[PDB]
Amino acid sequence: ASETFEFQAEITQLMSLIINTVYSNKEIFLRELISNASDALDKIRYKSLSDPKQLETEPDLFIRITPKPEQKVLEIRDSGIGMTKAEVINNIGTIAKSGTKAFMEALSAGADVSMIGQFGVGFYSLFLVADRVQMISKSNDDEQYIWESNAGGSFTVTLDEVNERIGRGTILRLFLKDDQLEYLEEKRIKEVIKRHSEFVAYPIQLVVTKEVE
Ligand SMILES: COC1=C2C[C@H](C)C[C@H](OC)[C@H](O)[C@@H](C)/C=C(\C)[C@H](OC(N)=O)[C@@H](OC)/C=C\C=C(/C)C(=O)NC(=CC1=O)C2=O
Repeated sequence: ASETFEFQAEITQLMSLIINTVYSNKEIFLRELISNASDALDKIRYKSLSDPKQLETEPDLFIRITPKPEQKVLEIRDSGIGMTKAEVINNIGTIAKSGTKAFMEALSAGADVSMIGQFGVGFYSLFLVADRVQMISKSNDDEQYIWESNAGGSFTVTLDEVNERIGRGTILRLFLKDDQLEYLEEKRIKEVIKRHSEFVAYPIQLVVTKEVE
């Protein structure tokens, strides 16, 4: 059974602002997600300094990108610390965010959407290219949960009984808009990573499907 939660008022405003933007440099969504993944990996690594056993649910530290062309989906996975149900509910929607309103005001004044991460709300950049998102996350401290939003005023959180098991970490599953299908292509993905993510401490893996002939 799913639980439904309302987004804090300014977050809803932010999403609507981002979803309805003709902005021309949307590719920065990937830098933001890779940067979040790297933060989550830094955190499990730092945490394991004083408790090495935390790594054992997923001993490999990586970032993995998987296009699913036939579903028009792009997944970005990490084996970082992941988030508990309570963390997902608290930190991804229901509580007011330090920087939401200030980022919107900066946008109004001519700021580049690229700046969104400097305001601590870069997660929401995913709506530049996706009209719907599932975030699937497994923390060592909780079960696997699915957070979902179509940028309306509410999101859902559901115990996960339908997706592959994550040993530990997070999968961002982006349902791409029809005009943003370029991010399913191996070539384009590599371009964006090389442009915006030159310096990442963790391996970035790209999953590519090809017909044998
Ligand atoms: C500094 O930490 C960051 C914060 C505080 C954030 C709540 C910390 C979070 O608290 C539980 C965990 O400690 C941390 C491990 C989880 C991630 C980095 C998630 O990503 C992945 N791969 O786990 C991230 O994206 C799904 C979650 C939403 C982040 C928000 C709404 C945002 O817009 N930008 C942010 C980017 C950050 O790095 C942000 O606010």
